[PDB]
Amino acid sequence: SGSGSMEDFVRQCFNPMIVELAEKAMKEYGEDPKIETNKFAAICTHLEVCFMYSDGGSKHRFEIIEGRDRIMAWTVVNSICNTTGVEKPKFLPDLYDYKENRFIEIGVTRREVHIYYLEKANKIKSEKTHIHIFSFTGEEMATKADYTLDEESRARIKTRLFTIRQEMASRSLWDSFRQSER
Ligand SMILES: O=C(NCc1ccc(O)cc1)c1cc(O)c(=O)c2c(O)c(O)ccc2c1
Ligand SMILES: [Mg+2]
Ligand SMILES: [Mn+2]
Repeated sequence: SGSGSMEDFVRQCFNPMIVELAEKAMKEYGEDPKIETNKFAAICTHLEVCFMYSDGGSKHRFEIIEGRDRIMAWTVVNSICNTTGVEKPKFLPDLYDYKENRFIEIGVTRREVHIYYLEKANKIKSEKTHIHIFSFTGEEMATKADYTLDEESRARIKTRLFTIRQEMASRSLWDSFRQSER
């Protein structure tokens, strides 16, 4: 699903650390980034958003969980759960917010935001993990309308996603990418 031109886009658009992590994640489930080029882009976009989000607040406001190998990710999670007393989640979240003492699940979707927010709530069971969804169109949605970051940090994620959409569109990759979400 997708072109070799989309592979070229991914390698040009995203920094090498994100690209390496994405290639590893895909190969871990027996998929080839040179074939599932759309999924390649989507994974890179989610990783980038998670990292941008973590740089959004104060110094070390957030611990990053996404992008870590599974042992280190759960080490981080178990340590925080042990230290703050918050409930152990059933699945790895993406961040932990020290200010608000909650885990965060980040979603990035090419579909409608309410649909994805609801899918996340169904998978999540923690009932205390906070969900924040972004789209490429500018939509944005969070649990209890609590958007965690200030407007300037969020606008800037939203702008980055916009930019990605536009550059894809100029390359005639957007339609394929848009429809490819599962
Ligand atoms: O599906 C996941 N892994 C398996 C897999 C990887 C690569 C492939 O090519 C095919 C399957 C996965 C794992 C995760 O740890 C997440 O953490 C995750 C996430 O935050 C999200 O906001 C959205 C999806 C997420 C999805
Ligand atoms: Mg994650
Ligand atoms: Mn996520």
